[PDB]
Amino acid sequence: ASVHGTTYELLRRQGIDTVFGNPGSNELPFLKDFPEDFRYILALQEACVVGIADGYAQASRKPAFINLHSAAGTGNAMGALSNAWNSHSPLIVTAGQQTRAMIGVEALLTNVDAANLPRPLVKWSYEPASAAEVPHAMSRAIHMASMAPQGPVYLSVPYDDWDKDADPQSHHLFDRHVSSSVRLNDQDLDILVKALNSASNPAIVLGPDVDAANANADCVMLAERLKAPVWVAPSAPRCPFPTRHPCFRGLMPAGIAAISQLLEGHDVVLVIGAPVFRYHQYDPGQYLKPGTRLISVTCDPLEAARAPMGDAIVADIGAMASALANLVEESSRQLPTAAPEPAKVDQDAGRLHPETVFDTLNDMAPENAIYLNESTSTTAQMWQRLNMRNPGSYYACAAGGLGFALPAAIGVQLAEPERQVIAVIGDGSANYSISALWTAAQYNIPTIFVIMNNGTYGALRWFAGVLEAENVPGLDVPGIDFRALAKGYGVQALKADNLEQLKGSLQEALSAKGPVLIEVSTVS
Amino acid sequence: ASVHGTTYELLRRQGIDTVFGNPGSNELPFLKDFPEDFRYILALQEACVVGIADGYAQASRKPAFINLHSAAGTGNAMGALSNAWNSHSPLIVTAGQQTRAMIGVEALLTNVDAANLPRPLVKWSYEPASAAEVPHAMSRAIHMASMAPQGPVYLSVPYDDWDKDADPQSHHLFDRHVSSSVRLNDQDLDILVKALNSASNPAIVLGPDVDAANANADCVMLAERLKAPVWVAPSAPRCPFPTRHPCFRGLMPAGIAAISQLLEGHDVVLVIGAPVFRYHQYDPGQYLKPGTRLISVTCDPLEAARAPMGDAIVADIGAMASALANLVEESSRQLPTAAPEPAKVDQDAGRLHPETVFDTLNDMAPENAIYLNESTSTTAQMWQRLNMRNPGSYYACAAGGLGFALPAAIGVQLAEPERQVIAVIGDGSANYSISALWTAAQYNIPTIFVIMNNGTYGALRWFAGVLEAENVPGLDVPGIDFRALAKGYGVQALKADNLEQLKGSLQEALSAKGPVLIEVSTVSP
Amino acid sequence: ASVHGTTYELLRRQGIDTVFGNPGSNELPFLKDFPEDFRYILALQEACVVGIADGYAQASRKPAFINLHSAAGTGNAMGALSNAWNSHSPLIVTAGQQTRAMIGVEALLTNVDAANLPRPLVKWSYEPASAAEVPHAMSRAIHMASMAPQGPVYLSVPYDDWDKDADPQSHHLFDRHVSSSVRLNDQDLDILVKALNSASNPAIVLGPDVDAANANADCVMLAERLKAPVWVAPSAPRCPFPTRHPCFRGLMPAGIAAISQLLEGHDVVLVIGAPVFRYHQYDPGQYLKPGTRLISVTCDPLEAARAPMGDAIVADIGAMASALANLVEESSRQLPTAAPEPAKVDQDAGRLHPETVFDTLNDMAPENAIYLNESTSTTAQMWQRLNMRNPGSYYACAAGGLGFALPAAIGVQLAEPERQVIAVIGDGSANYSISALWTAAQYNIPTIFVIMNNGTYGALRWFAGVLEAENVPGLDVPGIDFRALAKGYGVQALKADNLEQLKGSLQEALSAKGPVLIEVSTVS
Ligand SMILES: Cc1ncc(C[n+]2csc(CCOP(=O)(O)OP(=O)(O)O)c2C)c(N)n1
Ligand SMILES: Cc1ncc(C[n+]2csc(CCOP(=O)(O)OP(=O)(O)O)c2C)c(N)n1
Ligand SMILES: Cc1ncc(C[n+]2csc(CCOP(=O)(O)OP(=O)(O)O)c2C)c(N)n1
Ligand SMILES: [Ca+2]
Ligand SMILES: [Ca+2]
Ligand SMILES: [Ca+2]
Ligand SMILES: [Mg+2]
Repeated sequence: ASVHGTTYELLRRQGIDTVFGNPGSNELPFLKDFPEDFRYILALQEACVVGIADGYAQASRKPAFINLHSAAGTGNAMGALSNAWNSHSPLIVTAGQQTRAMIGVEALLTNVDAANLPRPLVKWSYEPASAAEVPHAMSRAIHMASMAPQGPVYLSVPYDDWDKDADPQSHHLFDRHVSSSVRLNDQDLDILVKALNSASNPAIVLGPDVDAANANADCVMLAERLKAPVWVAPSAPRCPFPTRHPCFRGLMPAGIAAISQLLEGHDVVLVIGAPVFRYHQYDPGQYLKPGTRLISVTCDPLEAARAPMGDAIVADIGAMASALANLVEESSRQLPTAAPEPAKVDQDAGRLHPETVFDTLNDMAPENAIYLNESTSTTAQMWQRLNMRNPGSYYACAAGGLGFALPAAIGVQLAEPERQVIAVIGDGSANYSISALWTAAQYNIPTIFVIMNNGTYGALRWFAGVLEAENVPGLDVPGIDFRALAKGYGVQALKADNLEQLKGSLQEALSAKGPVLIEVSTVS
Repeated sequence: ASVHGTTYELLRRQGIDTVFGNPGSNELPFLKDFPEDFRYILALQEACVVGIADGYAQASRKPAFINLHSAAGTGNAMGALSNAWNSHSPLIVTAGQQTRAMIGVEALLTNVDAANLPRPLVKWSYEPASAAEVPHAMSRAIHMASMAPQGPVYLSVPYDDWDKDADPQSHHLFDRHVSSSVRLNDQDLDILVKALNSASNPAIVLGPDVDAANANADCVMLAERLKAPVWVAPSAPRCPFPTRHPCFRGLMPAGIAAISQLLEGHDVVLVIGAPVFRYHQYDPGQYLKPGTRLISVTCDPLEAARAPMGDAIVADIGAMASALANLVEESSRQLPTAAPEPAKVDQDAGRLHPETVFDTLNDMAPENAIYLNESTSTTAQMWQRLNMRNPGSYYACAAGGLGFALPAAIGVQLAEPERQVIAVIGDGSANYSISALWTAAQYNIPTIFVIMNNGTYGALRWFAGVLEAENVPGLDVPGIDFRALAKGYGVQALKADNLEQLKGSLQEALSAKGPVLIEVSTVSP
Repeated sequence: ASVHGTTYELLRRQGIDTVFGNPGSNELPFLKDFPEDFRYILALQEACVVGIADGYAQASRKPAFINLHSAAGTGNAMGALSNAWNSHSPLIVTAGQQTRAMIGVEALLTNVDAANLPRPLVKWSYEPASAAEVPHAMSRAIHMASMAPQGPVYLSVPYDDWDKDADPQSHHLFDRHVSSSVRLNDQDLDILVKALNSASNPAIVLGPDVDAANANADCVMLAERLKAPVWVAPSAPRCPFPTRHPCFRGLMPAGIAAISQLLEGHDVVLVIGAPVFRYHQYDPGQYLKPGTRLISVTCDPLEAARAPMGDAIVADIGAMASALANLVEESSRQLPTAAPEPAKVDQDAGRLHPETVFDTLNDMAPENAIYLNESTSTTAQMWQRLNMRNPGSYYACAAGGLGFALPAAIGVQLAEPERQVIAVIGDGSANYSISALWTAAQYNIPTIFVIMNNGTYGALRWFAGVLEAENVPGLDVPGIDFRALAKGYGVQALKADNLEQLKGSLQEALSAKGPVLIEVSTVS
């Protein structure tokens, strides 16, 4: 059989049946005779390709397969790869290389030093030394992406390899099962469980790997047993806990001092599936107060090594959450009281306050809606105001790289055609991957895009205000017509200048047949 | 003085007065107190930032300075950087890093292993070990970008460094003059000149570094003296020669066999300012036919090393072109035989043949117009049908990475406000960096964008055919309304469905005072 | 406190008390005021420094701390690092950098692009962005080296950092405990155990990570329960099983076809703590023969991904071995019968056959002796003739890089003062790290070095025969006097041109209280 045929067999055997791509000549010999059982999702720029794939992978909890064009295409996607690294997204990124005979002379489209291009943003990066090695290399990519801690990988393939003969011993690859579903040994796990049982005032902090593992329900049981308040770790890329459950306490501020203060008085803090911690703002202070001990369960050795405090256990989040939830004692302590619902903010007939927008989404959106956040200046409000009962309900750019949410929302909606996806996106952020709108239109993926238009890079303006930095250029983005941009790519567009228009647009969008963009006039 | 003050002084003293950027929090400490003698050019996505800066650098023939946001911003620009590497564009790329106190924990926005991120697409990548070193690092970046062979460099700076004290000895950096304007020693140069004078049937091949060096006029004189046919090297990022001058033979096809055939019978082939060669399609054959020797003059040791044939000389293209032009003897040989005229393809009343588009542009555009090309299936015809007689009249993505021409056209037009820029871009290519349109509107940069809309990735459909490849997905791009995209970003838009609308649209565009986009309905392949 | 004092405090708190180094001016600010609770072990060249630390780490089963001089010193050690990578040795490699103020001008002894220098042979490689970060970076280094899969790490430190003020919050690093002692979840472990219980003809293959984990005894119990033959995986850097135990079947040949033939008719092959597989010679064929299924337990995701056949589980070897050993049922099958004793080779009164050397060693050496192998051409014979009953009894260069055995034997002897270390090295290999001898002399480390002098690169000469390769230069190394070399570095030296002198030299050597080298005239 050919490398071509063997590789598609390996993919399908390993559960992959979709290719997210933007095509090129180095990739045609891979894409020719495209298997009918495979689906190809085209996007018009590679940041969009990767972002869609990323949303798909994250929501589906399985690897996604990407096909890019040489160095230029790979390059266009490297911002998106920065997010994917930080979210542990299992992405198999393949790029076409020139024919081996023309690599030496560096003909046009030659990916020079190809494996180094995507570093340091990939778990594994590789170009095979012969055509017959390609299926084995593809097998390595699949598993490296899929093993804890999950993340993106890179495979570069000379386009003349595909038509060559595959090693018949490659059949050994098709059905390999590789597991990293592991948990702490019995002896040490017992020691951990006793420490949890003995805590007089425990707290739990959850990160994105909990939602990726679908460990949310186990985490709920664990919290209910320990009678423990539950926080989301800072700079949250996903939502790992029902936000109206009694133990929930919200999103932790991304600051060193703020967090040690929040945790003051808690004798044991159990962190699951988070870096410790993804701080952001300068907020110097104590990592922890005396009296607080921290214990981290992470799937990522890199996270365990760099935590500035606490003990760490490196293991699968699914396996560990389930074990803990089922082993700890039911504490007789009082179950935490649910946090008070957010207070309504006075809204005039002027421009919308973000608080108003989120309140209104909460009232109108389905219970199983999925939200995406690319409105940096309104994240705190969004966390306080949306009731997210179910797993897989929130995605935001894990590395802070703009250009994630608009394409990722399309990927998520493809992964979950039964759950209404709603992407809330700043006017500044909307532009980075604006062409992804075309894929929603073309593939009939009915994502709803809510553009928060305040004419500025608002978070930046605020920060500038905090540093008392004057004469900063480039903070204002006037003069974009988002309804026209939507029409450009074939997506239905609506506008909302006040709350009542917001209500009507959301009503129309929820019921519309295709994707819908709503441009919302908000206050800076 | 602060690192901030010292850095800005270094920059102005080294001739930089423009920052192309898309700002972020790590860069705020650098952008604050923005000096009145600098201008900032904002663009909405980093591929656009770098593309605009790239066009500006190439047309102005001077380094351009860029400021991006950490890893994500840098990442978003790495396609553009791929082109800049191949074009030898002198781009100084700076990106903000987390405050040093928070790098260890890898706080959000931390550029991990920052210097490795843009490798291998940069001549130099670095993060300084202390705040006081920033100015020195910046100086290294300026000179690494500017020395032959020019190209992009990268510097990562922790945002807390800017307010720190700068080494007082930094002042020695301000007026540093570094030169690589060098040519072959007299002895060996004379041997080269003798070889040219002795050749019975010399041929000249010119690459983009000729136009970068503004050596075009010197190459014209060289070609005339030797009465030599002049090619442009394949996959041309620039135009190094007047395309209707009698020596001009055309753009070489990017094929090994094709090129060796074109050079058949030429005893000495002189290549100047090109890789040998930037082939593309698979065209197996001889690199050179027997009886033909090749001598390459390149500014780039990497090009000299990888050439599969020929002698090479690594030197400044400007200095070598000038010396050779003035040293070689005047041959009494006959000039090359006149090239035929391109056919006027019959045009019905419907969608436009690209040949029609190019013939019309060439009839209506000013003699000093500057074209950009990201209409990939139409390149051959474009080169056959446009008379480009002046230096700096053509730019195309040097690494074949789409998303170059649209922003680059804005930067070129910014660099040359007296010459009308006309960017010819396929409907597929138009999307990669569509948001650059906003920069043209906001700063009122009057670039003309001609979108060739055939509804497909035409060059890919063609290659799929040649390869006889069936059931290739993803080659069609229906359903994009470029007039609405234009409106979206505040750019005037026109539509041209036939020849008469094309003429009328171009006439209005050429008169217009701001940027203008024309969507042209072209024939489908 | 200073970065210096805070860093030594971290070191001691994390169990480190020994520094293996070859000093330089960038390192003097670190080495000054050397704590009284630490010892420094000097060697004269950096490949020796690392080899010795490597032997020490592997034997002690704990990380080893190393301090080298900038780029040149690091560079001299990079062959030693190749071996340490392949053996998963937990080595913390520190190197001094120029003072921060001079790095930009690239003063002499600046380590340029320092973190890239030891790539790709280290798990983590880093230069801190500030002095106050050094302790934290050291903590990262300690934990990245020590987490499964263990391996070498690199940390570069500008020499001016040590006298600067530390971060007061560094104290949170001192007592961090980081575990990767994990095993497969109960449900999937039960499935694995069932497969093993149900197999009709199992086989077990053990690699070096078994010996690293001190899982040998659990593996013995597992083999005994399952009544299964036990191989050692090819290219063995350690001995994971008692070699005269009845299940033991020896070292597998390092070939694809040789291995599938060995495993033919074994329905389930369980591999533990080995790559799958470290083949060497070209020996094309089937990875497995039909009817064999393979299950790999590895501590290393990179091993699991690259196996061309079988299933894998990525987990701690110690935890998994112990679990399986205690869960599997006692098979009714008959316990495998021990391998026949090695036949005595005809030995005349001249130069020694290697077979004769090993029998003599085996007959004279103490039961708890530890051997090291750097005699490539006699590896097979060695495994068959040395009775090794105990764990930690064998070390050979895991990446095949010469220069390991001599210094590593010194490290091992330092780690195991009550066990006699005997290094068997070829006259060719002896030279690569000859100066390590001095360290043994200076610290009175009583290793025994047996040099097998045949005046040629025997393995190469042989290979050349199988390649039918004529006119290969550089295969012969005549004219080396190893006794004078030993004397050169202060080590007592003996000779053995025949069996009789071999016996007497060995008796002397074993009695010796200091190091002893024995030059032995072997055939070929
Ligand atoms: C790819 C990328 N480029 C630049 C930045 C820097 N940055 C972070 S937030 C921000 C402003 C976002 O604007 P908008 O989407 O309007 O959100 P708002 O602040 O207005 O709520 C910018 C420019 C980034 N994080 N990622
Ligand atoms: C960033 C990037 N992505 C993908 C490609 C592969 N590619 C090269 S030409 C081409 C088609 C371009 O189509 P269009 O711009 O419409 O011009 P046409 O081919 O129709 O003349 C594609 C997809 C590329 N060169 N660069
Ligand atoms: C650092 C290094 N250099 C070169 C080699 C290649 N090599 C492997 S074995 C060998 C010869 C070893 O001979 P000797 O140590 O005398 O033992 P013999 O082969 O004679 O049994 C060589 C050169 C290597 N493995 N490592
Ligand atoms: Ca905004
Ligand atoms: Ca097209
Ligand atoms: Ca030998
Ligand atoms: Mg890189």
